[PDB]
Amino acid sequence: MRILADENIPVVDAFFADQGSIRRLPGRAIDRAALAEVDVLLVRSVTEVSRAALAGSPVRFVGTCTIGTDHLDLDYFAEAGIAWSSAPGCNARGVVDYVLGCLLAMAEVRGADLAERTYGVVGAGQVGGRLVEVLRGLGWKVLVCDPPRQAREPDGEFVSLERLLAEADVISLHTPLNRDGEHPTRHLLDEPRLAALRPGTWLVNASRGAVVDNQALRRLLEGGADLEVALDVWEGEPQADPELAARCLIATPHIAGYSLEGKLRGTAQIYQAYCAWRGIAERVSLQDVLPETWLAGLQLNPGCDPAWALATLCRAVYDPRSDDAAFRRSLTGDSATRRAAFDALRKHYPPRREITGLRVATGGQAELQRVVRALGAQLV
Amino acid sequence: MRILADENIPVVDAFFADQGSIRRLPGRAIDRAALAEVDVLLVRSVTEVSRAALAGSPVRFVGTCTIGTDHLDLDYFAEAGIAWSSAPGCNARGVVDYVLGCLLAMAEVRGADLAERTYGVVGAGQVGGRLVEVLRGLGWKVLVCDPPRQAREPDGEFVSLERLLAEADVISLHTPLNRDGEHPTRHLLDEPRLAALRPGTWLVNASRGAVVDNQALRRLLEGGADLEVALDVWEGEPQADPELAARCLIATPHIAGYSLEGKLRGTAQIYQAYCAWRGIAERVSLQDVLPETWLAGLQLNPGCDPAWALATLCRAVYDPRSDDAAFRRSLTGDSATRRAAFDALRKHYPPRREITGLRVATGGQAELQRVVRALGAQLV
Ligand SMILES: NC(=O)c1ccc[n+]([C@@H]2O[C@H](COP(=O)([O-])OP(=O)(O)OC[C@H]3O[C@@H](n4cnc5c(N)ncnc54)[C@H](O)[C@@H]3O)[C@@H](O)[C@H]2O)c1
Ligand SMILES: NC(=O)c1ccc[n+]([C@@H]2O[C@H](COP(=O)([O-])OP(=O)(O)OC[C@H]3O[C@@H](n4cnc5c(N)ncnc54)[C@H](O)[C@@H]3O)[C@@H](O)[C@H]2O)c1
Repeated sequence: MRILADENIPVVDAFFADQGSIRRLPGRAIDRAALAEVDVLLVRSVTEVSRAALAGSPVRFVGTCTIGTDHLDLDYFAEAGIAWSSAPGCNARGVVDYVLGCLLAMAEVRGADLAERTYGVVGAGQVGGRLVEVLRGLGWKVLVCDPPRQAREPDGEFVSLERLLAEADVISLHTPLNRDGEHPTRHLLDEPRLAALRPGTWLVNASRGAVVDNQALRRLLEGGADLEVALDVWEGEPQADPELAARCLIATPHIAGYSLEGKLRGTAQIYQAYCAWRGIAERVSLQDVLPETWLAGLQLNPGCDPAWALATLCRAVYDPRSDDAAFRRSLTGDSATRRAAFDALRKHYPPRREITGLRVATGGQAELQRVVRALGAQLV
Repeated sequence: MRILADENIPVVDAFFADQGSIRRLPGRAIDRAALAEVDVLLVRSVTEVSRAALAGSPVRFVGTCTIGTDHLDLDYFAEAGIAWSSAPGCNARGVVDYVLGCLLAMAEVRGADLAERTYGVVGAGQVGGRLVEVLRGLGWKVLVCDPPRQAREPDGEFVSLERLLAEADVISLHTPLNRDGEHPTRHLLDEPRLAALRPGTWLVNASRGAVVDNQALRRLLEGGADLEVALDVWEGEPQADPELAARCLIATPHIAGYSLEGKLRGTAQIYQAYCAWRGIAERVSLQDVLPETWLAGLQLNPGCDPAWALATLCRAVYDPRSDDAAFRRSLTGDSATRRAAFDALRKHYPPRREITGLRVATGGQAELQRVVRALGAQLV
């Protein structure tokens, strides 16, 4: 089999070596001429995989993470007999860890009990759906806004955006950025909705920048709004609003998803679908390819306060306050240097693991076991 | 014996029930009237154990674990044949953990490598000497200023203040507050010394308030001085200068030494001293009253980044950023409110353990074992 991968995609050889020959090219340097001897194509959201792009090539499999099934010509793939993988939630778990870390920072500045908060998750797909089950696993109140999922799941309990805004004191956004369609999400949080946020409400946005009206948010905070704000995604990336950032509790350069696992999981998931398509057993796993974690595990004694355990567990793996500190330093120069620094932070992002990889002994304590399980960490 | 103790002194029964009667009183309510029926006196800093208070009473032993020995009339004790104990170092290690947490916070904001700093420790007694041992154990560059110790230990490695202040870019202060003598420490850090600090220098003061000129510090920081500052001790306590505090990376209500085991060790050391004075064998020990840790331990894999391990281990036990958050909130009301809120945080300080009680597995990696031993954590 003859493989072509976008050069940015890691660990292609480890997964696909015994599968045939691998060739690697830049994303936009992959066109009609390159595809002439390609059986399996592995791309990101840069390379074109449309009818125009693919017709006349021996391409039988298209694998990606960055592109959703809304932006793949699946009717064409069916027509041409091309298999596909749009690996769901390649970098999803990392975002869940980031939100948890933000909530911990927020609870700490405020002296708040996280368990008494009312959570509102807008968008409950790969990321939001994972967040929801952590929060609920801990026994916390979660309101879920997801109109599409509501229409397909008549038995589930969903709420409207305006009820969520009415009842939630913690909001986390996890929708795509849709300008059009049935349920548009650009400035889903506009000035009137942001201005109506009750004093002491918390907001996390690690979806896409333009889901929140950044300029309205900045002015609302400058005006003295009583809020806690964590933003991982900004309206003009790599040019984040520096006066908005200065008013955010947590401000990071679109790195929420940037776990070590999340960068390699994309390749692993494509390979799994590729094995499922070919009807072959998997020869190499994500585990096989991941380096050993730095923190194997942690032991709690059964007297440990559950809330204390939660904060200790999450922060031992990842505290976004460290990324926040690096981001503040990136905002010191002129527009041009801030932009370059934004992208450099993302490129040189340090090795960061996921909470699901942490092994936790609890000494058999039930409330501690509940915390480990809700987090998705491993009981040992 | 007939024991009287400040009602806030813990575990007096466990250590003293076998010795006779035990009475308690609030600290400030202890005077010569109250001392008529007392052989063994156990106090805190809030009560004067003076010539006027002790004359005619049968008090033969005095024990204390608190801030300094200024409330004790040590000359009179030597005169009157009164045995005593200040339980030296009872609360020392909590301050060490506090300083480490400050350095971690400071490195994170500045993006600094802790291993590249030059550390100056001014005062190397119970606290400073412990700090020095940690810093040296990690292989870091350390300067020690302690003129009393140097004069008595002339073959030691000591340096003048002037030179320490010129060479060090991280200064931590651990002297007493002395107005007079050959080496007075009131405003040891004054306008000209503070002004001549190399740009980007970190200053930690968890000794006593008036060792640093708070007003001069505040004006320098307002004037744009390139410095990081961590203060646990303030001129005017409980009335911290809020404009100063706002410019400190870390600001806390004099709680550096408020670890749970410090309070227990105080009584336990006093008992050990009491047993020597009475010439009896020690029966009760700290282990008899010490609660189990909440966090038993952490397991590191051999490939763990040493610098990451240091930060993770320290913070897993205690991060003073949490106390800083609670302290920021205490600074919101009027003068009377801030003063009372300062004391409320000290009186109701949450349970907090010591880094020395942490058990760490390292997979036999030498660089990691070095970090664990330097920290004084338990290698397993
Ligand atoms: N910051 C990061 O590092 C990072 C990392 C990964 C993903 N993301 C972003 O997170 C967002 C969600 O990612 P995902 O993988 O979970 O996507 P997903 O498509 O799996 O889930 C999105 C959910 O949003 C719902 N939704 C759509 N419109 C909505 C609306 N108007 N109101 C409420 N819900 C709506 C959809 O039904 C879906 O369930 C995306 O914007 C993605 O780009 C960010
Ligand atoms: N913030 C807290 O919670 C907390 C807790 C414990 C102690 N403290 C304070 O920390 C300081 C030290 O405590 P300790 O128990 O280590 O006291 P200690 O007496 O054991 O040590 C003080 C050291 O300072 C040295 N010294 C004296 N004058 C000096 C000078 N001019 N320059 C340099 N060094 C000098 C002395 O020789 C001595 O070695 C005290 O002020 C104490 O009150 C604060």
